[PDB]
Amino acid sequence: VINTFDGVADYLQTYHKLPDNYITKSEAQALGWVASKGNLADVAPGKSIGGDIFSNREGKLPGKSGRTWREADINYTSGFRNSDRILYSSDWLIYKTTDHYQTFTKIR
Ligand SMILES: [Zn+2]
Repeated sequence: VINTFDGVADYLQTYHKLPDNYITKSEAQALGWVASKGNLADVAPGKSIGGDIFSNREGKLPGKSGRTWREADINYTSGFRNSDRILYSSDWLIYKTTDHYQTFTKIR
């Protein structure tokens, strides 16, 4: 499983896709994920949520015409989701948050 900041960041910039252990929120819900029960690891063993579009409403991440942002969960194994996320753009800038999207720092 590749689910660390460095592992995922380097996989994205190389393969231009998330590794195989990621599924989107819609895919997890269809499989039986119920957020309030913390059951992802029971219904989709070895999977983490990732690949959804991140709005960037607050404008915290750098914006540019034609740039889209997406997110993925980092460090997840089981239980409720944590506060760690990787943020990646369509042009391969990579940011991290460990505080539920309040602050970001560049890592690639
Ligand atoms: Zn490619």
